[PDB]
Amino acid sequence: YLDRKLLTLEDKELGSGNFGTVKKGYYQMVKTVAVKILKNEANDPALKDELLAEANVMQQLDNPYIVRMIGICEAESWMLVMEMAELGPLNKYLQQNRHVKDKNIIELVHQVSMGMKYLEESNFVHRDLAARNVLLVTQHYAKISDFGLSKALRADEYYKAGKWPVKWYAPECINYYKFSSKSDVWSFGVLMWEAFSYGQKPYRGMKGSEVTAMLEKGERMGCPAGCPREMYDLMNLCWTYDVENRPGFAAVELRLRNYYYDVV
Amino acid sequence: YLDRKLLTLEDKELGSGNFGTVKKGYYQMVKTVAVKILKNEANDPALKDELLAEANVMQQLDNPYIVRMIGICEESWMLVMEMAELGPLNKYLQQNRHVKDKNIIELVHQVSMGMKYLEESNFVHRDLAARNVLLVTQHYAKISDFGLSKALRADENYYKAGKWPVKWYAPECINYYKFSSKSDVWSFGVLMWEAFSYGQKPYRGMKGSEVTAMLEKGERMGCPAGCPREMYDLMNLCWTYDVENRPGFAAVELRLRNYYYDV
Amino acid sequence: YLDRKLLTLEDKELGSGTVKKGYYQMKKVVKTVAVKILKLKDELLAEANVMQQLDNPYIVRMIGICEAESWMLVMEMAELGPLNKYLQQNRHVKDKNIIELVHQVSMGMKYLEESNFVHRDLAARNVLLVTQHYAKISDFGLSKALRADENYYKAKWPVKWYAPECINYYKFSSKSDVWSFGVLMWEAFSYGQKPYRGMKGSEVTAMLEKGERMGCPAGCPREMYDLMNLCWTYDVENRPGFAAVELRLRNYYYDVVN
Amino acid sequence: YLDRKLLTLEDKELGSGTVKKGYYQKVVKTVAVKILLKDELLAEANVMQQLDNPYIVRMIGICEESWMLVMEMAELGPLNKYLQQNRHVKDKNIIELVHQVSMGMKYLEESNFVHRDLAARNVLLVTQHYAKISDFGLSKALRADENYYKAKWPVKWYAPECINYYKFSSKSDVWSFGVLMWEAFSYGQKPYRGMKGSEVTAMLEKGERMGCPAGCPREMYDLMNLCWTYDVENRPGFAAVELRLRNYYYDVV
Ligand SMILES: CO[C@H]1CN(Cc2cn(-c3ccnc(Nc4ccc5c(c4)c(C(=O)C4CC4)cn5C)n3)nc2C)C[C@@H]1O
Ligand SMILES: CO[C@H]1CN(Cc2cn(-c3ccnc(Nc4ccc5c(c4)c(C(=O)C4CC4)cn5C)n3)nc2C)C[C@@H]1O
Ligand SMILES: CO[C@H]1CN(Cc2cn(-c3ccnc(Nc4ccc5c(c4)c(C(=O)C4CC4)cn5C)n3)nc2C)C[C@@H]1O
Ligand SMILES: CO[C@H]1CN(Cc2cn(-c3ccnc(Nc4ccc5c(c4)c(C(=O)C4CC4)cn5C)n3)nc2C)C[C@@H]1O
Repeated sequence: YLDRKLLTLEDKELGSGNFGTVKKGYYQMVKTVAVKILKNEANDPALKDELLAEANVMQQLDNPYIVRMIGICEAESWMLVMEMAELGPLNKYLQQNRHVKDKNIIELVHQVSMGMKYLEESNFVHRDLAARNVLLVTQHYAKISDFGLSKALRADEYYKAGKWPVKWYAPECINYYKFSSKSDVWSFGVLMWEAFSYGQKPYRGMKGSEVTAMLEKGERMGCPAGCPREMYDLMNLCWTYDVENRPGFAAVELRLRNYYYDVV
Repeated sequence: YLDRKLLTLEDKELGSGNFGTVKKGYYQMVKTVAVKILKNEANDPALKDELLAEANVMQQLDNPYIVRMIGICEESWMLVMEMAELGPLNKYLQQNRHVKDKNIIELVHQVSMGMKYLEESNFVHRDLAARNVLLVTQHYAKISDFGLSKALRADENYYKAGKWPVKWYAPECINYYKFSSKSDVWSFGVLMWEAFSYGQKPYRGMKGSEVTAMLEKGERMGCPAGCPREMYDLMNLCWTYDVENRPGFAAVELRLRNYYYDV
Repeated sequence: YLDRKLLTLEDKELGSGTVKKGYYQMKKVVKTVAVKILKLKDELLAEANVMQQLDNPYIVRMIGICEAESWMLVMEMAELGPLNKYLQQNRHVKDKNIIELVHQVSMGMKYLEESNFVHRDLAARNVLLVTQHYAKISDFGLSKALRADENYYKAKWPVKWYAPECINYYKFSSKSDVWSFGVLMWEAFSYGQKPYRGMKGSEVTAMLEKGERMGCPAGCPREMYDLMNLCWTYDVENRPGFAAVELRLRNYYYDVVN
Repeated sequence: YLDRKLLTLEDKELGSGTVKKGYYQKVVKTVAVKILLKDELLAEANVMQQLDNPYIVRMIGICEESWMLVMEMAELGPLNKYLQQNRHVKDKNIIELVHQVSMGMKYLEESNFVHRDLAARNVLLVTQHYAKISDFGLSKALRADENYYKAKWPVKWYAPECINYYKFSSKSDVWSFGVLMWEAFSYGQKPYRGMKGSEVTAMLEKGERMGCPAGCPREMYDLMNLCWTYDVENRPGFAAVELRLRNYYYDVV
């Protein structure tokens, strides 16, 4: 818990959402920070619970590809103070910067696989791995954020189940509510598709049950324009229907690493 | 014939046998495929002949419980098929001893549906065994491996005769080299026994002539542990010695469909 | 017939004439070759005359003849060399591996039998390994094309590999090669041991006429020893052809891998 | 474990992918400095510490503002880039250099190390007549109970047993050396241009090889093809390869 008097805030908001507001600021520990400010004095219990849960996960994680938490500030509203990733959500960035080269997209998504490989070996499932939850420190350095749905796996266990982002969820999540690192790997495939699609939403114009039927038939989203075949192959591997034949992040990270070194 | 440049292949092989290798891949049309890759650049003429005959039969077939062929590609000869990612049924059941009897019934019924289609299409498989059933999922089986399959002639009830899987052949196949859909029904009975035995090989430790002699005496493989009596009866019905009193696949399918509905 | 200036040879000999590793130029690329270098020449030319007519993955392909400082037979290289030597040096090649190789030999011999040629020197030393999983047949110095009006050729003598009708009547057919193939299998499962060790040619002939045969090599599967004995069927008409021999090995290998 | 205060660095980078010219302390040694995945630099240094040969880049040490690997300077830089910029180096000159590489590799072979990245880009020129081997990031010492090391993959330089079985020996380095020779006689051209890694593997399994570069003596192209012997046991070691280059250079000169 942090001292509101050591925190200063820029007036203009970086962005907004259903939870409230994100602002740039500075905190004396002076670090440049991104501050998630809950709307309406955090009257909404689901907003407080999410802030508490994502803060409790972040406190346990330490990895260069995961956003670091500074702390919580209970002031005029509840505030989650994190290290600033200046450029913001990856999907919004690619929508506004169509010039980013395919090699650059591989570098970024590979870094996300490194943060997810770290999460995998830490026994955490993210359960909300989408391009909007990747934040850019620079155009060549991405970090994973938004741990509000993240869970630590139990030693005797798949996590068995608020928000339900069905277009990123694997078949065993939809049908059995079972979440694993392999479930995150499927979401990572969707995220790769978003990135090579420069921030297009997946399964545009489809309802939840329409996506589920589509996947059960073995159909998948198509290859984004300009996406190299090896990357589209990797997306299809992440979209392996069966949980045991789906690769883990150790394998996914290794394939992205090896492929990047070949591009340059 | 396919374009090798549109085919990509995963490095680690899914399996291997005397023909060569089976790999996972992707082919642009982009479909996830299983690729049978002949060994030693397809130098062996019997392997090439089997792939050609395999592809020629599959091309004529279209059924949800039969593996679909994408095509053939010639660094080696490759048979590109739609992926059933869980692989051979016998190997799966050996690895998953927990599969429920109701689940076995579901899978074997799906096999009978593909065979009823094959029977109606005037094709004999002649290699119907558990290793030639491939699992799309644990609840969806397809028949593969049509290298011995034949189209029956319009002027014949059976095909009269490479590999000789004696343990799956009916008495008329052994004694008179006569193959019919009724002959495939006998093999289906051995397949059911394999599946309820969780992938055990049939007639463990017997020679061909010992199996033939045991069958002529009216003896049969025993009831696998945990197998419902009605299913073992159906096995024994499929193992009806006389060709005319053995049921065809229309009757075998309906029986499995009705016992499954009951369970 | 080949251009000596397009050929280069390594100094060290592979074996013994002399066999050398070398390289032959065809366009921008070089083909790795084995060269048989003569220490008559009519026998090399007859050997080349046979090989020119053959084209099969399980037969050594001839590049050509080079009349240079010495008479030379230029063949595609099978890097690993004679099969008998290889098994003497690699005592732990698996029986499944041996079956694979002898089956390849039988596929090479079925092609020869279908082309109306008799090899007449079919032995393990005349099987060359491209890899440990790929054998080719070499050494056609005694080979003959059967005339269209004859089912056998009537005539150095590798008697220990020869069928009784060769020894007693000078008749050589594809069935006669099948008998030699049986000796070759015995060599292969004996890891390059010589057949009938310590026996003169006259003593092998008498033992064969009596009905006696070489014993089962230690560790040899019984189905393969049976197949040797079938190849050693005394009567030529009851001895299998190579079509039947290849199918037998094909099915048994399938059994062993499964 | 070097003193940063004794090190000075030139402002402009020699190359990136960052490599800089610098000086390390009455006399100061001219150094090249690789300036940065941290564990992999320390492993690279752990290998270079054990080596001492005139045909291998000597490490001065590690300096912990960034992580730095400080090596003796080989002023002319990577061999492939050099030959791309100096198209008229004589084939006698090229043989001298690749033979020097074979002398460094024979030392590595005798020291039971496998380089695992032997390529023309990882040969640095002290002068046009003196080459050294660099870049030990993938290098491994062989265990005394093993003939090979069993495992970033420069697959176009890798032998089939590396690709097929993940096995790396000095013979595997001999294969890469054949590719390095092709690069050298092709004046820094990349091997198998326009081919995917999977396409190279299939070609090699087929028995096909890269062609003879223009102006390449036949005896050197033969030596490439010997280094590309598929079977590991019949592939020459570096003792034989070094001797072939030594005698052929004598013949040329
Ligand atoms: C699901 O929707 C959202 C929820 N989430 C919120 C969030 C941001 N966090 C963070 C941490 C460290 N640095 C940053 N930097 C940063 C820089 C420029 C930005 C944004 C964020 C920005 C936004 O956030 C708008 C609200 C979208 C817009 N611009 C231009 N953000 N932390 C969390 C939990 C991100 C996600 O996209
Ligand atoms: C030994 O005999 C074999 C010959 N035959 C080969 C074959 C596979 N085909 C196919 C078609 C579509 N999808 C598949 N998928 C699939 C998925 C995982 C698998 C296998 C196959 C797999 C194997 O195949 C090994 C060789 C057993 C192992 N794993 C783990 N296979 N098609 C044919 C003609 C099957 C039979 O069992
Ligand atoms: C004594 O009887 C001989 C006569 N014959 C000669 C011959 C070899 N030929 C050939 C063709 C293509 N590739 C090869 N490759 C090859 C590779 C490594 C080898 C040998 C051959 C090798 C030998 O040859 C020694 C002499 C045994 C030794 N090493 C180590 N050899 N072709 C013919 C007509 C083989 C038979 O064993
Ligand atoms: C994969 O690409 C690279 C990685 N590697 C890096 C490396 C260089 N090292 C070294 C040691 C001692 N002296 C030198 N001298 C030297 C002199 C002029 C040079 C270079 C190096 C130079 C470069 O290095 C650019 C990056 C290519 C450019 N110019 C013009 N370099 N050490 C290592 C580990 C070399 C390889 O080519």
